[PDB]
Amino acid sequence: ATPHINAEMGDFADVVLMPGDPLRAKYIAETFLEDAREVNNVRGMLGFTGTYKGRKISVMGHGMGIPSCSIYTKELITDFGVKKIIRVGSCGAVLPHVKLRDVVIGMGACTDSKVNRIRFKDHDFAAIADFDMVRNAVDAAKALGIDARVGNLFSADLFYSPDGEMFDVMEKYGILGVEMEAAGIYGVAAEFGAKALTICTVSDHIRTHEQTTAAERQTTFNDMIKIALESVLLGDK
Amino acid sequence: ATPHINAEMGDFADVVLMPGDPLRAKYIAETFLEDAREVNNVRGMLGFTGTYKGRKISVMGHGMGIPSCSIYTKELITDFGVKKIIRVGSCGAVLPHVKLRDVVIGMGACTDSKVNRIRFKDHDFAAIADFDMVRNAVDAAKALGIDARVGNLFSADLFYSPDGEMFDVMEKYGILGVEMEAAGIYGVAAEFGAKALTICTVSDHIRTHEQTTAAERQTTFNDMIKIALESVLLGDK
Amino acid sequence: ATPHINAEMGDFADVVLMPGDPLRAKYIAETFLEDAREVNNVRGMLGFTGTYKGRKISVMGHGMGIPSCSIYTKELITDFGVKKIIRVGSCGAVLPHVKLRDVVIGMGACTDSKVNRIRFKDHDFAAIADFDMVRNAVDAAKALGIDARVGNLFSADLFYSPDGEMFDVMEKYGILGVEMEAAGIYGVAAEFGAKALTICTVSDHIRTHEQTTAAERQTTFNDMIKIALESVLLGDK
Amino acid sequence: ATPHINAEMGDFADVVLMPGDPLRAKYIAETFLEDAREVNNVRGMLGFTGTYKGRKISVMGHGMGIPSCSIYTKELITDFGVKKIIRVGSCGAVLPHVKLRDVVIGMGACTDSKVNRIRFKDHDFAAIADFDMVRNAVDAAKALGIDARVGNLFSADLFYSPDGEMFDVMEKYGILGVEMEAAGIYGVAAEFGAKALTICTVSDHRQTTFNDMIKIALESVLLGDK
Amino acid sequence: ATPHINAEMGDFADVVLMPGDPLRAKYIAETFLEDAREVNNVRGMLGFTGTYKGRKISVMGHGMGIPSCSIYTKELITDFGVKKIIRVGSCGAVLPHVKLRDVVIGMGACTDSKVNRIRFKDHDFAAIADFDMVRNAVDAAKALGIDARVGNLFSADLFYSPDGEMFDVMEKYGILGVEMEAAGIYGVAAEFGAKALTICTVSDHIRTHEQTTAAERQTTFNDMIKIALESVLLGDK
Amino acid sequence: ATPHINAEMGDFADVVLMPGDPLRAKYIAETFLEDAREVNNVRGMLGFTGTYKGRKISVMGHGMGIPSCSIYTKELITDFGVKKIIRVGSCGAVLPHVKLRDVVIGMGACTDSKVNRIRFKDHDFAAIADFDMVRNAVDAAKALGIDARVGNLFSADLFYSPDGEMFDVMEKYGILGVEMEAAGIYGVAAEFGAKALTICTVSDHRQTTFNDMIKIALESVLLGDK
Ligand SMILES: O=c1[nH]cnc2c([C@@H]3O[C@H](CO)[C@@H](O)[C@H]3O)n[nH]c12
Ligand SMILES: O=c1[nH]cnc2c([C@@H]3O[C@H](CO)[C@@H](O)[C@H]3O)n[nH]c12
Ligand SMILES: O=c1[nH]cnc2c([C@@H]3O[C@H](CO)[C@@H](O)[C@H]3O)n[nH]c12
Ligand SMILES: O=c1[nH]cnc2c([C@@H]3O[C@H](CO)[C@@H](O)[C@H]3O)n[nH]c12
Ligand SMILES: O=c1[nH]cnc2c([C@@H]3O[C@H](CO)[C@@H](O)[C@H]3O)n[nH]c12
Ligand SMILES: O=c1[nH]cnc2c([C@@H]3O[C@H](CO)[C@@H](O)[C@H]3O)n[nH]c12
Repeated sequence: ATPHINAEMGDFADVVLMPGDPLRAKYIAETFLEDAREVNNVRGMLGFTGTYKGRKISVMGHGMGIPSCSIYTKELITDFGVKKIIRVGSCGAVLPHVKLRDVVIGMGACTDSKVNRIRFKDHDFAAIADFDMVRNAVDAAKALGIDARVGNLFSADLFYSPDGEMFDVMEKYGILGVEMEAAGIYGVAAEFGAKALTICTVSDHIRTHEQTTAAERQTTFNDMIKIALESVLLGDK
Repeated sequence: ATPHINAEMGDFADVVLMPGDPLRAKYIAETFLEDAREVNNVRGMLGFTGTYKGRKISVMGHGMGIPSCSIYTKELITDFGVKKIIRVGSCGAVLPHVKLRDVVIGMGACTDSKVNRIRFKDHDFAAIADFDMVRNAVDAAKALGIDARVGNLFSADLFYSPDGEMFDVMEKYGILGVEMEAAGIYGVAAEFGAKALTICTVSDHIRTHEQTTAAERQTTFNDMIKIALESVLLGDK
Repeated sequence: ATPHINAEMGDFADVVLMPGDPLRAKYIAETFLEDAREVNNVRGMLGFTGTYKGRKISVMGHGMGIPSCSIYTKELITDFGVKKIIRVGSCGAVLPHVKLRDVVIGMGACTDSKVNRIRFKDHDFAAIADFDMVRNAVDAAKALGIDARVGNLFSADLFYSPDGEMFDVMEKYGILGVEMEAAGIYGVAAEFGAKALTICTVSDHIRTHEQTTAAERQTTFNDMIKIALESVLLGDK
Repeated sequence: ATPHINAEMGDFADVVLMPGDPLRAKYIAETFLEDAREVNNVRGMLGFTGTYKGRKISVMGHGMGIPSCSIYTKELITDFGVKKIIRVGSCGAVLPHVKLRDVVIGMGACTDSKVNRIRFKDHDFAAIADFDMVRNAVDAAKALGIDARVGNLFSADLFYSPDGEMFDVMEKYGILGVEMEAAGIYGVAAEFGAKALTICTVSDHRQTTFNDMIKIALESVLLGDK
Repeated sequence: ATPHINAEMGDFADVVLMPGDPLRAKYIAETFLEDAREVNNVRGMLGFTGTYKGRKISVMGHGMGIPSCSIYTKELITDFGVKKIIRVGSCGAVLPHVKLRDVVIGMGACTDSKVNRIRFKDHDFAAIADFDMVRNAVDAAKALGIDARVGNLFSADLFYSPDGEMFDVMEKYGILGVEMEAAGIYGVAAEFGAKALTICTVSDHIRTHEQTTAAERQTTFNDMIKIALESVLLGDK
Repeated sequence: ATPHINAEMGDFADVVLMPGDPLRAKYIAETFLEDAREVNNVRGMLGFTGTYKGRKISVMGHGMGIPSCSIYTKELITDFGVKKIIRVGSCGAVLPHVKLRDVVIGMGACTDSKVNRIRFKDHDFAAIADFDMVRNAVDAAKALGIDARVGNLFSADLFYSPDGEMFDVMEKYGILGVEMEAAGIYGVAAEFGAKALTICTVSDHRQTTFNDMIKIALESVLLGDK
């Protein structure tokens, strides 16, 4: 029971999948988990706990932005005993060879936010994911015939950047996807001694075309979730 | 319809009160607006439009953190003709002479975010509110017989900051309350040509203790609302 | 007597108007204060104390730049019981709809100085003026039938800046005037527990042309003075 | 030939093992490489090219510090077609559980240098290694019955830092070892489209551990070829 | 004729000595120059031109602070053909071996100001004096039996630092004297292609005693001026 | 012995000439020094101590970059009693009037490194040389009928900078030559109470010019002894 979560120790699994959209968490709960129960509803950030193939799993939205997800992941780790957090969201692409519906795994996350500099005496803290979590995800994807890209994500503070001059830079230094919280989650995981990983599905790209079908799009998003769910089972072993 | 708001031009009033919590927006629409109709629920970010003493007005959540509210205030200003934004949120107090439930009006807002430096070529942009709006709010207050301090708020990126020594600095410079989005809303208001004001209810004390569930609905949180709603009326004259 | 002011406690009123130019202070004492007596001349920084409609009040120059006025405002606040400081200076306009002789009231002040970052642990401190003082000045104006915009000023370190592209940035964010000390006076006022306000007369246009010698004395520079002096009277009530 | 490498395209393998110490490149050529030949000597920074189990491989030191390794890394990549760079060196530890001689693999590298900020418009660039190369190093170590820690490294610009308070910070955020070039090499790999990885053995808080690291590095390349 | 100087080309010598105090410039003029004439009086910043041993020399105050002296030295160089500027002021000492009345020559100047970073793409610009000017000063002092110290000065933006933690740092890295404009003058000299040098006499030190006599103090200040005047004669050769 | 110098107090003179290239230390020992003896070899960074006209002097390279030279500079100063350090190297020019082979003396050194900011609480530290040493170098060059420019140097962290726009800035503020360690050495000298100077010959915009620089450096020490 924290100011942002009305639950108690035991209410969450030691592993939590986190989409940015609270309505997405209910979607995941109802689609992949059995015997799911809502364990939080404060300010509409729905959280759920259930089981995936006999394994206890939790799913809860983290909202948009590093400041938002930082609050939730921190409380989950320090107040609910959560050991692993897997963010499952969307991202925009800047690289020409990265196409719509590609599954991206952020082994690292670049950012224009100042949270990690505030943490790291103003120096460069490399916000990285937990290695084992990354390989578990890579292997799970492989078992599903889904080949994922592993690299750098860029966590933006401004979805509407005042000057898109930064997109050429991201492209130049090869970041795979553009989103808004990976660098924040990794900073939190490092600060409170937990493990985190964010997986994204490319929903848009700079230099668009047509629009792609929702069915195929929704299919890839489900694969991403399965990869996430299945990767934790591999970790349990 | 914008990326995060499934609404059409005209569904929102030219003035929108915005708490961080979607459920508080629902509460405000139910408790203060006559004939309130829901105009958004995309990521659970409820938006409503109704009337207050014949005046058409809207209320919608903006989520936690500068990145979140920046998205919403921006789409509202550019795609829904919104002219004024009044944040009605909660905050933490750092000064000893500031008690819980106190109402604070942020004429200015300090921040540890990099967002404004990214806009102002890495210099110091003074994130200020629209003068008339502050005066309207101060007058509305006096007319309702409610106390309210006018001053600097501090918009933090990390609700759980690793640097507690900064609270001493905030206090020394008399910042009235610690919240998480004022400086970002003022930056958007300026970047996109709109006006804004942040009103907060001290929901906890950084040096002492906090509160719970009342943040979604409390007479003092009702005072903040009355002031906000009444100040709009004064602005129309 | 302080390092830069050869005066004793009581030689200054609790309110001091301060232009950058020592000669303008002399002009103000001669043209507006009854029974004005000189209380300082150490580095040629003339200070005077007299009365305006029975109200005891002082006027003294603060020199050019944040480092200069920081010295004077500080000694005044800590060693001469000064409670209020009203800067009555000149500035450059960057917006097209701002003509020469216009009166600007800085509720806020952006800056490229590092002074406030040194005070606020390298974060963004919103250098703001005392709310009541701004309101007093706005009311005094209306009562004198003089126009006056209220907004952000930009306090520059270099009058001859190598970065002209920054004027475009200032303009974009609607800063009302470019001067050189407002943000420093507000920082001192906050650091040393006093209140302050900056009123400026647009003495030139960054995009167009300037003026000369009138800055030491002009009806419009007289308007700034009347507003300042009258606002004090309103503050006393 | 480039300003710091008197050689031509083809002289270097597409993979280059890089120790800090120049003296160690020759020791690696004679000890692990077959049919090695000298391909550089410009400033005593000796380079060699040979094979390891048929695989073409080169060895050459990079010098101490980001500025130094950045020069060699960049030149090899843009002028000699090098596709992968594996730095093999030593580091100091700040974590109690990290013991001397432990093998550490830098999936990422923090730094107090401005080098990447200058590249990333003053924002935070996560200097990271290539995942496959990381995984290959881990699998190779395992096959050699060696436990390798995978985490963050810290690339210091000042070996003798004026403030030791930063070591508490490194320990708090779990960095595995303190060295001086990983973040620099990662920046270059990112900037010029190539892959990189640095493997280090904890020297403070030897030939065997050193030979172990090279074996790991070399064996990881063959795995990567699969 | 610029907004800060009411003179015309030819009114100044191609070499100007500059104390911070306008009243000090009149002192220098009347004490060492013959046939001296006031060539500026705008905002009280007295400037004078005369001859020293047949050589045409000018003397004018620059006010306190980098922003102030930056305006004057810039206009002198670009609008009055001034080739050399020699600042002659006072400074405080932090080193134990640097005693009261020591003559310090700033071959370099450290600063907490942001002016040079703004000029130098945010990197480290080493603000240095003109070598020949430095050796001319060292040799002149020698001819007068005055041995001067040559090293780094620290140009502060805040005479009243919010946290004197920087004084141990200055001492640690060996800066000889603490003043307020050297780094600014050198930045200007570099930007507009001129030559500058600042010479200071230690007027105070951290860890005081007695107070020293004004006569001896005034004697050393005069020596500093003679060194300045005489060093330019050596440059002419 | 220190981490990077296997020697004892007394082995080094109180003055040390430091070229970047290790190979150049031995060439200087055999060409200009009398009775030279080897005093270091830890990473091929050879050091020698001998005399020049009776004066005791040492020579040893510092490597490329601030991080590298900072290590050697610091160790020599705090553990071997070195009082003066003279770096002798090459640089690139951005000013039209500065010609190839010109001799440049860095009275000051700008930089894009964070090294001094970390030392100076993130403020601006003017990395400068010792005045006397500067004047001695100038007087020695004169006596050798050589014109030496005295001004600012720029110590780059990235030999291959991602933005060339900075070279216009260097030219605008009159920096004489672009190199990679002057600001680093000056920081160390300041931090540990010693004196330093870097002299460079413009290599781009040779043995003779190089020998000229060493002669200048060596002759400047004798002047400094007066
Ligand atoms: O192109 C993009 N840019 C920035 N964020 C996102 C996102 C994700 O969607 C949300 C905002 O649209 C954020 O929570 C972010 O994680 N998807 N596509 C993009
Ligand atoms: O003590 C506090 N610190 C930081 N933010 C807040 C808030 C506000 O509440 C939300 C997080 O609890 C944010 O939207 C923030 O603006 N209330 N109390 C505090
Ligand atoms: O266009 C301008 N730019 C910067 N400062 C000023 C000023 C003010 O006048 C003085 C310098 O001319 C400073 O004190 C500054 O506040 N007037 N016009 C301008
Ligand atoms: O404790 C340490 N600190 C910093 N660097 C190192 C190193 C490595 O040794 C060299 C400097 O001694 C650097 O090139 C660095 O990679 N080993 N142990 C340490
Ligand atoms: O101890 C000191 N600190 C900072 N400045 C000064 C000065 C000089 O005196 C003026 C302020 O007192 C400034 O113009 C500065 O150059 N003298 N002594 C000191
Ligand atoms: O044009 C140049 N740019 C940067 N450094 C140098 C150098 C020197 O050469 C080495 C790198 O090539 C560095 O150690 C530096 O001191 N010479 N010419 C140049």
